[PDB]
Amino acid sequence: NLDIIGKRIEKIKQEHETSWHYDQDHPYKTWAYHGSYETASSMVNGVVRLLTKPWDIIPMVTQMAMTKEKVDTRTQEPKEGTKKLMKITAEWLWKELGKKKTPRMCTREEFTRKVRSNAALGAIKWKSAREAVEDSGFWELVDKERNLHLEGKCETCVYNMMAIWYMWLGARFLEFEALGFLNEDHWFSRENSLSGVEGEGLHKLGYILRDVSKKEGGAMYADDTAGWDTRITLEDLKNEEMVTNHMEGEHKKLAEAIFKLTYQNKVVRVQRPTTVMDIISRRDQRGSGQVVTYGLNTFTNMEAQLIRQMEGEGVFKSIQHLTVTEEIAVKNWLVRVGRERLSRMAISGDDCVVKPLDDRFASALTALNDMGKVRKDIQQWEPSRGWNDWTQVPFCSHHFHELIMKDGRVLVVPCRNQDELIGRARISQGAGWSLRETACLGKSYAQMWSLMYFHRRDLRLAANAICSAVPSHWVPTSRTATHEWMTTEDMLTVWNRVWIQENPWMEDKTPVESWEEIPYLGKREDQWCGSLIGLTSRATWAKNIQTAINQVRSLIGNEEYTDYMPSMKRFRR
Ligand SMILES: CC(=O)Nc1ccc(Nc2ccccc2)cc1
Ligand SMILES: [Cl-]
Ligand SMILES: [Zn+2]
Ligand SMILES: [Zn+2]
Repeated sequence: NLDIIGKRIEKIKQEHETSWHYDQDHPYKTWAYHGSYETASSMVNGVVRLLTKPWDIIPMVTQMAMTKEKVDTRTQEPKEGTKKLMKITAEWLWKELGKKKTPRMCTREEFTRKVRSNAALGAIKWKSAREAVEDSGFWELVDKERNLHLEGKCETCVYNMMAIWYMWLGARFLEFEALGFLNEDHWFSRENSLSGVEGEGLHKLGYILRDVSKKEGGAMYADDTAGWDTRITLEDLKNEEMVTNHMEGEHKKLAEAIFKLTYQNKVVRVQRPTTVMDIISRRDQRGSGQVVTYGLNTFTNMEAQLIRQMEGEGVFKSIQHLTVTEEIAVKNWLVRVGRERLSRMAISGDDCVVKPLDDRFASALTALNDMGKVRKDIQQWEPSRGWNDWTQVPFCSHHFHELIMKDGRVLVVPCRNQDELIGRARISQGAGWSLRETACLGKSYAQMWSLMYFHRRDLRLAANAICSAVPSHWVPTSRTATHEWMTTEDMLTVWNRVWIQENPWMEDKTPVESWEEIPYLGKREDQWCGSLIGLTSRATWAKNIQTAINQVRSLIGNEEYTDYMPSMKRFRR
């Protein structure tokens, strides 16, 4: 307890001893309270909204721009059989993930390059992050903390809740130095992990699900856990910590301290309107950096789903206790079929798709519920609803269509309801956006639509309009998946590289010569997925699109523009 968190608590108190009140009205039940002390809406993208006028009267789009009691829950201890299944499975999984990879420290050099390239390091004397890393003063702060971690102690690694937990850059760097290798060296790639998809773009994911569908077995299951991060047990944190068993020297001690001090024993500051800063502490739940959180969520989800598969296949009879011969059976299953079973899955952090050996999986719920990974929007003991067609499975907020080109070649394309796509592109995060920076964010969305959602009539038209309205040489940006659309290269050349040249599922490498060779969904399928084709509002928009393009060009001013509309049949004279 305070033997590990006390110093951080003392430092904060001393910096506010002029306001330190132990409020007895404090709401926290499951978070430990220590004391208090005296102490960001969405903006509309005008370039995208002016070029999507028909959506101005669709509430599912317009209401997206307008505007915890789950974290203060507790997770019961799993049973002895459950804790044994998890320990055996976790030990085996870190060894498999580590067969072709070497754990290693990430460096000041690597960390500084990431900060000077703008990435959500989730950080809070110095203005921007770029100021700290260019100041030898900061690194002495990092050194002090670092030598403290080697000492087995922590002073400044404190979470700030807003459910994203920001930390100071120094604490982030240290986290990155010890555990960044998981992401930087692609431990959760489909190559290294078999069930992972780390570094797979949206253009990959449908082909991966179609490959899982080719396996013999039951339905495809895609059960979402309710508030996954709140359901991470101290047992899960212990099993994740076993990656340090694969490390040596300094690195091992440094990683052991991140897990011990900042993951298994957290200090958090939360804003309460009642304005008193509450310094609360808890040992369980996930609160790490987003990138580390993604890799460890993928790890613990892969472990949980292999255990659900073992339950369905009858590898163990009861979670209450594993017999000695059940342990050797579990071990032997992993060694014998573990890799083949990992391949029957697609796992992206807390999101999974599983094609088990058969449908006994649907009612194999005792380990899943006892690990605390309770399914969303279904009764605790009701059997899972499976999907019979890989094209109807949800994954990473998408579904996937099989689309046949006029020349016979097969595209597997990502898709989601079109209101969600338009509504997101109409939103910008942050202050001080110039008109040029707003235009370049609109161009980023347009180019993403050309590459990923070209098969949606409305998005190919709106993408071409936005690209026509923004000066041709202005570079797409985003302050906030492999992002092939972030480029000033011709989008037809990028489309060819992504969908033909580099696509391992396309045997014929004949390049496409024009956008007219690139197909759409069926007209009726496009409407099912939210297209406005067939409405009067949409027909007037499409017919008059040059007038909308010219409105935005007039606002931006005398610049160099390209007309992309004649790349579409209906504007080709
Ligand atoms: C390029 C292209 O195919 N555009 C297109 C196709 C059909 C409609 N209209 C419509 C749709 C579905 C059902 C009844 C009418 C409008 C535009
Ligand atoms: Cl189905
Ligand atoms: Zn620390
Ligand atoms: Zn669709």
